Amino acid sequence: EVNARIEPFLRTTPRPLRLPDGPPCSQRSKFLLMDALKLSIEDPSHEGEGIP
Amino acid sequence: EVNARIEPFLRTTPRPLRLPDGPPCSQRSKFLLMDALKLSIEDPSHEGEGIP
Repeated sequence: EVNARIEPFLRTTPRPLRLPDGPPCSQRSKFLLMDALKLSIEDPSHEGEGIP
Repeated sequence: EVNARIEPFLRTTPRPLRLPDGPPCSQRSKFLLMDALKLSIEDPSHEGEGIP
């Protein structure tokens, strides 16, 4: 009964992964991604590390 | 001898003004004019009264 019997892996044996049920998942990123919006200035003459 | 006799003004009577002699005159303007030089920045995004 102590053995390593080999179930053969056929094109039929693997099922799709079961994803959990529940309320829909929430955004948990630090900052916004696709929703993010930016106020932009063109700063030409001053190049290099400034003051944020 | 008390009269207002009229010396007539002819094309011949007026001489060129005599300009004084001496060492050459010096610049006495507050700031430089044609000799002046400027360090320039393009400041687009910030319009209106800033800090000099």
